[PDB]
Amino acid sequence: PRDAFAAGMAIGGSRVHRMIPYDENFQILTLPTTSEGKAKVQVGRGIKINYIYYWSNSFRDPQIENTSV
DNA sequence: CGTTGCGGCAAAGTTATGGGTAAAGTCACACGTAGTCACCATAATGAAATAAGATCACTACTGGGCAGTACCAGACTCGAACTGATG
Repeated sequence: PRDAFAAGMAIGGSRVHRMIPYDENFQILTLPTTSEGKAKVQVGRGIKINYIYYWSNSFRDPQIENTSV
């Protein structure tokens, strides 16, 4: 398979326009989502994903508490 | 004969209902709930008092007997004297 891949890339070139920088933005571009797609912002704890409470200071806003995000 | 509308048949499509399973929520652990007057009938004495009872003192009324007196004899006892038998 490696020799065939090398020969095929030699015939077909590199096609640098398809190059993608493996940065953090791409990482966020390839993340999944839970089944519900939202979560409830508990006071002081955060949002529950797979029994783990993820926290961000943006949750401190009064109108975002207990709201579906 | 061909076309067109109508109706039976049986999957197929849509709601509903009672099950199972992971996963987002939910909430108490944070020293604490028991606690306190108000209430009027019943026992239960202890005191207050009884209503009758008990006794003193006085006033008046009415039975009623004892120490002493007195007579009229009958009857036994005996001074004093008479009188007869006797050793």
